[PDB]
Amino acid sequence: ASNFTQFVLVDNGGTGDVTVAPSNFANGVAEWISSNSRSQAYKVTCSVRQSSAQNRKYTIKVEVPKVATQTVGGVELPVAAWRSYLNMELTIPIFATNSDCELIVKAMQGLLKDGNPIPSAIAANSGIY
Amino acid sequence: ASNFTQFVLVDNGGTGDVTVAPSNFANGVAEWISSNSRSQAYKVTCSVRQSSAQNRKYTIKVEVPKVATQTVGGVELPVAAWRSYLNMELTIPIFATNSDCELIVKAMQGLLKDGNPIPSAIAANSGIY
Amino acid sequence: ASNFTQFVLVDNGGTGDVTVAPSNFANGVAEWISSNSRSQAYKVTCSVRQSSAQNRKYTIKVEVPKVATQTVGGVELPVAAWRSYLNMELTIPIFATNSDCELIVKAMQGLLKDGNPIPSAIAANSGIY
Amino acid sequence: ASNFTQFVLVDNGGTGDVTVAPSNFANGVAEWISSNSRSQAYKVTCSVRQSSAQNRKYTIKVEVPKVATQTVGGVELPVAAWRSYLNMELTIPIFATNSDCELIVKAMQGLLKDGNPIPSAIAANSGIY
Amino acid sequence: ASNFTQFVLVDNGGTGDVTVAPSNFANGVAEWISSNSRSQAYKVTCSVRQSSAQNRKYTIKVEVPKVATQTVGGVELPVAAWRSYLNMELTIPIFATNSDCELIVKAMQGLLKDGNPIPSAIAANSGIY
Amino acid sequence: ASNFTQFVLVDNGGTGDVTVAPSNFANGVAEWISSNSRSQAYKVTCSVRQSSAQNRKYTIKVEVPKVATQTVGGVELPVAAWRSYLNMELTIPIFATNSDCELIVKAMQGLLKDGNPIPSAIAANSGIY
RNA sequence: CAUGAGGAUUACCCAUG
RNA sequence: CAUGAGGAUUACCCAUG
RNA sequence: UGAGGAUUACCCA
RNA sequence: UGAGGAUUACCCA
Repeated sequence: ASNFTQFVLVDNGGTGDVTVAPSNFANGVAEWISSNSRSQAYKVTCSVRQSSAQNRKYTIKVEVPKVATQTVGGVELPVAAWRSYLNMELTIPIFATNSDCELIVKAMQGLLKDGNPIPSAIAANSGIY
Repeated sequence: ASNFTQFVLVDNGGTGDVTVAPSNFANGVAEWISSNSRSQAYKVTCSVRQSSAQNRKYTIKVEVPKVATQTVGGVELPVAAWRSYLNMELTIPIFATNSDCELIVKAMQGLLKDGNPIPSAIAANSGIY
Repeated sequence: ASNFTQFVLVDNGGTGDVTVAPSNFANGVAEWISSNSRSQAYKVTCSVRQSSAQNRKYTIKVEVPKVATQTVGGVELPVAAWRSYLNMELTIPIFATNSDCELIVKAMQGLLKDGNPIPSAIAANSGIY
Repeated sequence: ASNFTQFVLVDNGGTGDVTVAPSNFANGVAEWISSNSRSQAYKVTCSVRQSSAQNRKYTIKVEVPKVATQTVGGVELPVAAWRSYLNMELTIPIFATNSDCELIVKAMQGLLKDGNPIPSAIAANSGIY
Repeated sequence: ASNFTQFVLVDNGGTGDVTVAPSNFANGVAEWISSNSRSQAYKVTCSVRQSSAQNRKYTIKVEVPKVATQTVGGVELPVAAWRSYLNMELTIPIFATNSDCELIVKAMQGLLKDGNPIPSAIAANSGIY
Repeated sequence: ASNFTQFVLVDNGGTGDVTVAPSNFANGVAEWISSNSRSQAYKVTCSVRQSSAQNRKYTIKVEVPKVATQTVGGVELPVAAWRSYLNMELTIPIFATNSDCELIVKAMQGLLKDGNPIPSAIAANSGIY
């Protein structure tokens, strides 16, 4: 095995799909980027640490860019108008079994499923009400 | 267009599904919890605010109970041994359109899609390798 | 759903019934008032807080007014001769299940049921003996 | 006209009813408890005093045991995990007549009547939303 | 029950209507935002407070943006060329009954009805004459 | 041509309508007063000024009185028990066309339309919830 | 290390304990 | 935050730890 | 308080 | 400027 593989970050039905690939593991931080100039790339990082005597903490970060072409010094450069940042930390007690962890994963998937409250608000630029 | 409704957090296909329902709205912070004691419940909270002049920021928190060897309705100490905490912060620049936000949501869905690195690692009590 | 609804605070068989309605939720304090000038209204407030790592505390307050018409500066104003205050705090351990909570509610209902000791003393301006 | 008699605190319609009986009268503070160990009993106390020149004040306290997974007659620690505390303070101006007081009692009954906001929220481990 | 809902701010028949939706209710300040880029959105805020012993005071604010596209360095962002700022404070004595408040509301609606002096002056970039 | 005319401030069908009429236009401040005792009259004032290089600013004020009769020493005078004070400022950039201004006006009318959040809260002596 | 509906130029910074 | 059969002009104040 | 100014829940006399 | 207070075209920081 080896779970450090490439995957589809943004799925648009096999056309214009943002796919991300392993690009670095320096300092225990797994990194993935899209085939772009480092300045316009989507970026995903992940790291696990034994945060406490009885806890493990996953730190996941995703960077979604808004690509643009900027003219600096009369020259065009590939760049990012702005970036959206997702920072998530997951703390799991060492007593959690694999089935307990599967439960956490499913919860996170259900949380963001199309049609549910939260993803609906985010996509509509509104709050929950 | 009220989106503060109950939804399925953990989907086990009809049987054993965990539904989470509206339970509090104090301070604009929406809360959903499962039908359990608060020590063993699945909890979800969400709020949005203008983090700065250039950004808006969604703060999403999830609490998942350790289920293996759990005693329903019992007193389980220490608390830190029986619960997992998910803390998500999503920063979005004010220039993001609904379309941009829809993409950001897809990115989050892709990150956690079944079979991808991150969720597979979490579910197996592993890191990246 | 949504439990923030109006209800009958004082029941006098559908005639002269004091009914109270949602009027404010600012700062996480749910408020209800009767259709009156803010100076002569019945008022009910409720708020929940995670008072401790292992406790939740409900703070409920009710204000019963004695309406009157006062002549100030040679002018008649709707006002309250005096007000009666009820302040109750309920501390529930996070380990209490829904059935445990139902038990608490029933206890509070039984405590105040017509004919029982306490409501009998209060209504007769006496103590318990 | 002695009103210090036993009464039904939790009514389950004949079967499983919790009766609470006189157990102490030290210092004019009336006490009622269920037929249990004092660590698992239902307790009720009540006293009245002239809080100030303009008011009288009833202090009512109730203790409700956590029943789910309870071991009858056993030693359950920590105490704070197995008990709920209700603390009620009722302030009544000396001008209140018996009629005024009867109304104040109805207000308290209405507040807790079955199906109303407050009790429904408490019973569901919820807040207002 | 709830009045912290979505509503039509600008009515243009049934199409091109500007709808503002709840977004935040932090610190007793309710906020509504229209959809899409926060940068080009309409904003409405409202709050009430006891300004003094006898008065309650509503503070309402509205922001009407002039939608435009900013281009700099060849990078274009959705922005607001400028904004129009509405700012109103309404003081109401606590002796006001619901009847009195309805009158106050009709006064405000009348002040701005089509054809009347003030809305006509504003709409025509004019003053009084 | 003139917009400094009489108009209906409060519309109650066709009878009991409150009409306000021009009374003064000193120092760029237009004033309207309802008929009868000045002491019990409704008042409306309006003025515009170049607040800065880019902005013009409207300042509008309305006074709703609570009609009452004052009696002192057996002498009765027509007075206002109290007054409700509306106070609004509207800032509009000089780049706003007549089209833009009409939009701003519709926004104000929409903000106060019957049934919408704000006018409903005010009319009910309530806040947002 | 812990906690923040703390911030960001985003594997880094602040406050608090 | 904790405790008071502490007070009130009642979502706020006092004493104590 | 202000027919006080705004980058708009901030700031000046 | 101020979800700053009013006896409301005044006044405070």
